[PDB]
Amino acid sequence: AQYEDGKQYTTLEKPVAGAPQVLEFFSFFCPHCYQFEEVLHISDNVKKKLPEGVKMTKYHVNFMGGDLGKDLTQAWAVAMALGVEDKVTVPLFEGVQKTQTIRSASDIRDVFINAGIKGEEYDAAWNSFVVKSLVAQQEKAAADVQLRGVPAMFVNGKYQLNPQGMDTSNMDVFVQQYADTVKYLSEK
Repeated sequence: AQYEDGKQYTTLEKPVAGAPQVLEFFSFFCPHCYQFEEVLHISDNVKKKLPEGVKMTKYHVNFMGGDLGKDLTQAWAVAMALGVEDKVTVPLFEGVQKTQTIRSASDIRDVFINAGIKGEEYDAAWNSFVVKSLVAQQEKAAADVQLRGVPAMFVNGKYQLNPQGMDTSNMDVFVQQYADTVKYLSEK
């Protein structure tokens, strides 16, 4: 076939019922994630080729960067709760990996203040039980699939993208191949 299990994707031994149609995992400590977000715009190019009726989910993970990693996962919950993902994704990535100005919770908070979310609003979100359940969701989705590496994308809880089996000589070709794959997997 043109798309074979074990080549552009792998299939879960342990299918995950009720999973989000398109489920993506990342860490602000994850260097490829930085590329995936900053250079490649994977999520965006996937969305642009996804069909009718299909929602896209992106979660943060704990297994990188110790205590800050966990803080970052609570902060991403805050970002999801407030709908400010698109205003913090870049400053968080750049603050962790480029400038290295994120070293504690307070620094994570500075990024949201600088992006214009209000202190009160952030601190309330940060401490809200809605954010708690949203942290649990992220953890539970990771656990549902045995996740030990990011970046990672899962389609319908059944298929996992395998970018190591796609040509990387051309970044644009890699993205379309990646996105077309998600599209194939989605129609499956």
